[PDB]
Amino acid sequence: SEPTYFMPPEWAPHASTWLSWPHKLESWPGKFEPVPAVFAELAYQLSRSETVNINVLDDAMEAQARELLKERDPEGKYAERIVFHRIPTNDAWCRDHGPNYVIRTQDGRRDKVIMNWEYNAWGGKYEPYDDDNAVPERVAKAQGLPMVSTGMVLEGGAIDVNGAGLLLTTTACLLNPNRNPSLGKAEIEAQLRRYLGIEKVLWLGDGIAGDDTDGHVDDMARFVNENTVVIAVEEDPEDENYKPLRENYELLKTMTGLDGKPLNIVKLPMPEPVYYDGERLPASYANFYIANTVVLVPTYRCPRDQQAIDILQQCFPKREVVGIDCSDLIWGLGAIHCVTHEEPAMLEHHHHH
Ligand SMILES: [Cl-]
Ligand code: NA
Repeated sequence: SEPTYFMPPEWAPHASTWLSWPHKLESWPGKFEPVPAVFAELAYQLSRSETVNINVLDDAMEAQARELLKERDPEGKYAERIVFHRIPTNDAWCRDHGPNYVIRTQDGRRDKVIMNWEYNAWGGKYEPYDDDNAVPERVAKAQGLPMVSTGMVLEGGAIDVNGAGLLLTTTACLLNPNRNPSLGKAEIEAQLRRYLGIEKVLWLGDGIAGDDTDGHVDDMARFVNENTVVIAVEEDPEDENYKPLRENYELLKTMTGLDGKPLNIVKLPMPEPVYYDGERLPASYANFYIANTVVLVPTYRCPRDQQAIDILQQCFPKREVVGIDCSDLIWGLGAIHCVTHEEPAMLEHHHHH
């Protein structure tokens, strides 16, 4: 009758990782030049682990990307793994406008589909965003996958799942009137249950400073395994993020899984304050990306970088935790997790796996 869906956790096996090559000068006003190189570094690291699908506007852009990638991979050892797609984009925030892959189950059959949510540039802060909003459909077309549309605004960076029924989010973002004016909390949860197949929504509070997404959870807390959440915690009582992070840490310490058992909470440091043009930037180690063989963590040229990497290495002992300097990328108000979106690999023979 009615199908059910399943959203694999970020640590589940990937078929690939998607990226939207940067080109919007307005995203990094006055300092765009360093950005392309960061994406090349990211694409290179990802190509060591799995296929990398990159959205570009035209052949000229693809050439520019290939040149920068050649500096990272002079011999093209992993060149075959980087596949370009002529898919228009307005911004590079693939995490938020990108393909939200889910596994659909209906009448005993399972298939991979793209769950298309609406995108409105974090509450209408940027424009235009029609191409970003169309990315999921063009990806589905390119891969020949079915697409289901929800009609509700939702960014991938605003949610985080444990792959077993739990979904972590923030009231600051999902309940902000600038996203879904006509919807209330009950309706929003109903849609998350319906289209993502989750069972329990865990609502955290406010996000971090300098954040233009109105509190994305992916700049603060993330599931690392079925019952463990890593959360950034500021130790400087005078820092603006001290209070918000403290409230959410204490809240997490009272949250439980479906079994009613307390979730394991791992503390992560916050980067030392990052500024540009006299403005606080939303730098956070929680904005890391889990790939098949590596975990890519944004770093901000400070002694806390190695601390965050070591903690994440403990959380993912089977992977190589690698840092990528995001000192310039963060001027775009997002980092590694924000510019990526995994494509989970669905095994066709369910009885075998
Ligand atoms: Cl691991
Ligand atoms: Na969309």
